[PDB]
Amino acid sequence: MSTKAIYPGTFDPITNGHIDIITRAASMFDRVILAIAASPSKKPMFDLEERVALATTALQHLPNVEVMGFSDLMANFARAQQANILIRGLRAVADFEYEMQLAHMNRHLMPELESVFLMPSKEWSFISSSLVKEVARHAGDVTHFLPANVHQALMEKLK
Amino acid sequence: MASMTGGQQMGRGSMSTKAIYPGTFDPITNGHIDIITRAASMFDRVILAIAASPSKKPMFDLEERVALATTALQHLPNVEVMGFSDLMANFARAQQANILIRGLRAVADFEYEMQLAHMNRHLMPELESVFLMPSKEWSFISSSLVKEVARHAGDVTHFLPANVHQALMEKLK
Repeated sequence: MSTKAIYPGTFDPITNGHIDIITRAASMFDRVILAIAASPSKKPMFDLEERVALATTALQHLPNVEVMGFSDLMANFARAQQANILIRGLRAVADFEYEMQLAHMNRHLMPELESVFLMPSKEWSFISSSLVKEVARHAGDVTHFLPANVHQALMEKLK
Repeated sequence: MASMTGGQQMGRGSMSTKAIYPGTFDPITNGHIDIITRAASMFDRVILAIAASPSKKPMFDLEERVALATTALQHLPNVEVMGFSDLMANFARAQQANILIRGLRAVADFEYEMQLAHMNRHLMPELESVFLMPSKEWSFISSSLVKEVARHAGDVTHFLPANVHQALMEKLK
């Protein structure tokens, strides 16, 4: 019957690469929550409210997607939301190791939650939030990597 | 609204899913059974696609591979087992599949996996590759390793379903 997936992240801010991942996931699962980490250990450029607002606008056109902040154990959030799937984008070899480690822990914490991995499109295969910010901080053109609403929000933050 | 549109795959909610999980499965292990059990839990239908003519000559022929797997997975109602002798993207297309299951064991594989996924996007845009990590229990096993342990009389009963374990013992006298 139903599939409900969580796509967790800091999304600081959401990029076209994230948008690609969640568009693909929302085509394969009945519902998807974009789960935005409230309190990441490194303080974000955008607070949770901004991160959530930006992502909501960017994903508004996807009918079975909902954007939410969260501040607890992912196992507890997924359990609270009755999710049975966890989506991760998988850009780098470095990230794979870490994600396999969290997956195993998540299996221990919540056996009924299956973790699922998608590779990024070749177009978005080298972009991250961090990189786009760095480029944009020194006036590089990043219009290709962000939706308009996010782009304007980033420009404002750097002025 | 059929007389206006047949419908697109993207941006319109959830769609019927049919996945293929290709491999040589020579023979199918508990690791393989775990991957397909997981995928079968999240997708409507799953086809275990067994490669007819792998580059390295397999210990079990296609017929044996297909029979063992069919038995091992018969308790999963939405799974079927087929041989195939094509590109995995062509088989997917023939089979009207939209999902490609890949197990992701090792870091050494990841680059290769990404590259094959880019090739498959190029060959069949509508086919989505989906990656599952193996359970910690099966993380270090492979058909090849189980065969080589078994050849020299190591105990591999933990790693295989019973039908396969028996077939394997027969192959090794």
